[PDB]
Amino acid sequence: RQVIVPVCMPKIHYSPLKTGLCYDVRMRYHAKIFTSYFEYIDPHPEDPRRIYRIYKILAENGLINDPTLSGVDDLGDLMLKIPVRAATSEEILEVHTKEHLEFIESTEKMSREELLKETEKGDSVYFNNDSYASARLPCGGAIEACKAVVEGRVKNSLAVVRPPGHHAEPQAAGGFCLFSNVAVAAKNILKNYPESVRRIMILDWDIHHGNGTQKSFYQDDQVLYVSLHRFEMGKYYPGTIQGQYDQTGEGKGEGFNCNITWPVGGVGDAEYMWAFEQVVMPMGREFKPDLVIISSGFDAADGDTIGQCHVTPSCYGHMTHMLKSLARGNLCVVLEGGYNLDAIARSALSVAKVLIGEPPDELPDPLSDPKPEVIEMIDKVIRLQSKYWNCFRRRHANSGPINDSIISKNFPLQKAIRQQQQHYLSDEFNFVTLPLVSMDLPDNTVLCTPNISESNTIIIVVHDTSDIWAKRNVISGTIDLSSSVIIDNSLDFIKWGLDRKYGIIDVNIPLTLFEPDNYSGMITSQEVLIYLWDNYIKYFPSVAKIAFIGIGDSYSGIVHLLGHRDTRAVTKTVINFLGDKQLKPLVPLVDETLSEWYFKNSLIFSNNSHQCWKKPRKKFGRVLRCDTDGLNNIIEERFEEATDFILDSFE
Amino acid sequence: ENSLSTTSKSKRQVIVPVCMPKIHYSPLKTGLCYDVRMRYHAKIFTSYFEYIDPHPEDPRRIYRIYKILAENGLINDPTLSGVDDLGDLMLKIPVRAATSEEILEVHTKEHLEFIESTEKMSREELLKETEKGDSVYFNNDSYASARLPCGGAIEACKAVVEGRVKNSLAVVRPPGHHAEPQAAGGFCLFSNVAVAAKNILKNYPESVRRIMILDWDIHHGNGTQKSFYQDDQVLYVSLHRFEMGKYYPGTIQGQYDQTGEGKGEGFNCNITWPVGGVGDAEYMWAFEQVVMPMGREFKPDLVIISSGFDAADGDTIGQCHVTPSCYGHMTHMLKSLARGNLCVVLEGGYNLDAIARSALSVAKVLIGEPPDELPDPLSDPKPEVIEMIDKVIRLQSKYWNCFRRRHANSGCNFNEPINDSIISKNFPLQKAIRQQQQHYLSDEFNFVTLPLVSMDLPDNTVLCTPNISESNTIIIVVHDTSDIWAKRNVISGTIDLSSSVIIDNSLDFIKWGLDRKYGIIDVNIPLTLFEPDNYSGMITSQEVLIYLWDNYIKYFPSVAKIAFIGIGDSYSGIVHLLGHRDTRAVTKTVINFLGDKQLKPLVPLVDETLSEWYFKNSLIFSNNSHQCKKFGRVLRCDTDLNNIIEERFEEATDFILDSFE
Ligand SMILES: [Zn+2]
Ligand SMILES: [Zn+2]
Repeated sequence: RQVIVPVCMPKIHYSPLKTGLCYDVRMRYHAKIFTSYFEYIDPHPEDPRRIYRIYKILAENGLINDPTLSGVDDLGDLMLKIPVRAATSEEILEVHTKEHLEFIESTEKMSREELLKETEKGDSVYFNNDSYASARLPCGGAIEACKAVVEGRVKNSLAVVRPPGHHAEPQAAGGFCLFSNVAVAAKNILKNYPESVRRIMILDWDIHHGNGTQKSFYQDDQVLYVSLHRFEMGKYYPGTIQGQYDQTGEGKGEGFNCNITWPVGGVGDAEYMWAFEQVVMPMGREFKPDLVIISSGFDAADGDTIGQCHVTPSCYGHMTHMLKSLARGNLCVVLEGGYNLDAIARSALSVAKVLIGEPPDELPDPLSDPKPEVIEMIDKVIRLQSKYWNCFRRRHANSGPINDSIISKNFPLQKAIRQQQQHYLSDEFNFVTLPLVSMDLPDNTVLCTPNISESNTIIIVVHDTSDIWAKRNVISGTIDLSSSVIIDNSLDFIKWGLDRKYGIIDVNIPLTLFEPDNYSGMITSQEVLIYLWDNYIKYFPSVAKIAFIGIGDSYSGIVHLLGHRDTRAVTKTVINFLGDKQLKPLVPLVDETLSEWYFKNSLIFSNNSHQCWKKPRKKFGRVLRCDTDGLNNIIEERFEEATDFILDSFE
Repeated sequence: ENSLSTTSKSKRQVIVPVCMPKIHYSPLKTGLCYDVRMRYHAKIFTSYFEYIDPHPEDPRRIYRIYKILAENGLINDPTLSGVDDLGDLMLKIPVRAATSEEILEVHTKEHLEFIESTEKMSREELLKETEKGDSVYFNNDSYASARLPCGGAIEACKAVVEGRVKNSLAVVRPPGHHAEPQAAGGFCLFSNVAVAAKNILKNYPESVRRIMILDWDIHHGNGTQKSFYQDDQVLYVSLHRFEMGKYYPGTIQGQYDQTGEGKGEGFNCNITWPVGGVGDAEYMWAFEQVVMPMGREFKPDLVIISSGFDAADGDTIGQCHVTPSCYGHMTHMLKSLARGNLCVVLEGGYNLDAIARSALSVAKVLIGEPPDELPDPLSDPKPEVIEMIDKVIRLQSKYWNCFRRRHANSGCNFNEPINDSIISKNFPLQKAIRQQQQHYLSDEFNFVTLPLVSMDLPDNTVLCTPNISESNTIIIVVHDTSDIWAKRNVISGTIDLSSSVIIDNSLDFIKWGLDRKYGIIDVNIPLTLFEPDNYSGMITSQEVLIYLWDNYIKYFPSVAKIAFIGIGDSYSGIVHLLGHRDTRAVTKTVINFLGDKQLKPLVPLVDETLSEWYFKNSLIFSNNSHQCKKFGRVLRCDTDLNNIIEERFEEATDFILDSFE
């Protein structure tokens, strides 16, 4: 009965609120006019049916009570309409040149054949008689959304809005894009309110390049322009030089542009997730945007006809949640592109429930293990932004190619590898160096098991040098060279051949320098292979069941033992961990029957992202695609399949 | 006005009927537990009336932050008791006792009867178990109201796994992160978090099997660390100070390298801060480093949130400056990582005000909001934080897939026991450098080693010249691991050996000293060698410097004119030893190529003309993209580091030979 508080009003800031949308029944009208029949077997590259499917997949999934799938003013208690009207033109010429807009103003009064001319002249464009308000209304809607965004009239806004804008360059467009929507929006919110709107991040992953949006703020500092697109400089549309990684901005805008390109289609989730969490979040702190305008486009998802990717809806909903986090609910998610109607619905169904306020779902594939163009793509981007920004300086030992002539005095980098190998394989497994003299190689490099003569079953392993893993430090620059580990990739099959007590011969090959294919290493592999079989092994009478095991390089010397010598009177099946190296096919020389025998009992293992697989001959002879990348990965991993295969080939 | 004006003069037929919508997070509201019966049990005071200071475990801290949430309109009840009716935005949790079958799953029975005995012990024995069982307060009423912290720790969670609440909290006293079966400590009566976290899986192993545990109370959750130590189902994360024993608890089990034990390995992740005073920068760094990718790679079914704001911006024991907006952002970004399978539990925060604003921010994130953004976005952590997090995501590739191939780790694998054995196929390359330069300088110039006998390292680490005793003039070239330059194969962390140019820049000073025919101790710093793993090569390299100077160098017959070439961070202990020992009559000079390394803090011990004698005796050269009186003639150079080594090598040897005239 002693009182400390009364009944009082609860005090929050976000979520009593409703999700604003941008949708129109008149945006469907700008369409392509009948010229060819190939356009039917084309995916209708900007089809107008990208809207309503998404507007189906949210309304019939419970998020909108609607009996009509059109406009009734009772929108429930989670969705807002944004009323878009016919806009004016000075907002458009914040970006555009004026006679670009007079070219668009003409199209209200042009006849048909003149648009067939100007679609022959426009760089993959399309027009219609009904394109005048469809040029203006996405831009005026992009302003009318963003005004509700940065004040916080909506808690979040999203635009299921066609046509796209990101190919509408100021002089003359090209790329199906009438006027730029987001660039007009981002100019006019800075120049209507530089009190609320102080800095804008524009991000895009519509996988055609935003050349209509880049040059609008290529000079500007207040827009951090992050773009994500396939480059493919002439082939895929468009390949500008504005899409390239060197475009860090201009003048005051230097560092306020960030291009991310994609060299191949068919990529997945943690490509975008891992790339997103590397670049998008720290500079999305340090840049301090108020609003990030978020540019979707369905040329890039799972099931797209052109992008052909593997990217889940869930990946999109997780980046929806973290850019909900990165802004303060200053969210304008906009849509640009799309070919398919089936990528769009699963992705919109994931993302719009995040923008109601649910967390996104757990990952259907949490293991993309992303494709290595994404891994080596963003590194030079971090180099130029670390030339401009604090948020990747010293976080990756960055600090904001200079000499090539110090080569003649150098720590020779391969001697103590094979000396160290020689000492532990000389004590633990006690390898006789049996030297192949009257040749050229260092001495302790051919290490055999003793009594190799009476040892019938001989396992030979030739390899390169050891693999060298390293740690590079993070505080200042260079590579922490102690924590370089020396991956001796030959130990386990040596332990298998001494587990079964075979004649083990190991040959290391010193590599060739600065060279794509390790060619003189292949030359001395033919010298080794021809010298061993033409000097001592026919003069071993007590011999059967030989297998050759090549790691990495120099397969063509053992190919030269097959196609140039009858070594298969004693040997049975050759093993190659090729991996990333170039294909060494067996040339058909005496016949193609020994190549057919090669095609029946041999093993070659190569990578996923190696030369092929983007079918081949029988003279390659059962080369096996591997998705666990590295020589070390298949040497530890398919130990067991190797010792089942060659003991299938033996007794 | 317009053109189209579509004619729909019809009864437009209904597509989807009257239905309840498919939303599946937040139609319901956050649960809150509160009872006055936790506000009872206290301490017995002896010397003076010690109600001047509130104790860090206190009956009013719950009512403090409960009053902070009473300020913000959430509670209609005037009494501020535990009742259910509050408005429409939260919901209250009831509490039954933890029964002895619910708490004796983990606990010894002696613990339960001992609490039941100190329920009725005498006041002298309340002081005796206060002094005997360390750091646990006692008073003559325990078991009638100690049943309820663990009891609510059970019974809040069954609303979560049923789906009667999105996610919730547990404001609770006493804590539970320093309590074991056989013992306790740390103001803990029972472990409220282990008897929060077992019971959901034991009473329901039909919806939840794997649980992740957050802990950022900067006292390490030590009693619960052993409670799930072999439990492979339960992944655990704790963030805490280490201090080598001195912060509480301060053990070897509060160390970053405890991955787990038995089958529970890879389910235990510790984070040690080597120095406090951290802010939002290191938490939003580390929170996106390890938590998010393995939290997507693992995907638990429930997350227990051990919450402690003893490192908050305003709190005194954790001494740190982490603002409430950081706590709100770490609240906000873990909704996505599970489905929302979250429950906060109160663990730490002993200033009355930092826990108030911090839990005020966590409350108005998880009642449905994003937090306020970070007020310093050019935030810039301590570099040793990122160094220790590099050593965190070092050994992650021996288990986890998300931390290899993206963070350049897939070539190595640390399930290889990293040694010159065969089961290691990974071999340390600083021994290959030193075996190569050992073999190389012995077939070149017959070069010998030292032992570090009585020093905890391996033997072939450090070298010297043959007959250093009659070497009357001694150069000491001090070096860290050298510097190679290649393309960055950034999938694996392996390199291309063909594109890689290693300079042994110190060897040029060695051969230049062979144009002087003078003595050399080739001192090497591998950066800790990673094998004792608790290790800082700074201080142990200073122990080597003590070991050389105070065991060998002064006691030499013709000793004179001693030169000292430290290289970068391997000049830092020369800041120590020259600071700590008087060498000034026998030193002619002391050389540094810093480059882009940091400056090293001057620690003098013998006289204050060390800085001026060292200012005479030093040529120090630093890099140009480095952009950099008592640190002794630090010359920034022009042409680059190895261009300024060929630019300033002549400068250094000309200063040495003009010290020789
Ligand atoms: Zn587009
Ligand atoms: Zn604490």
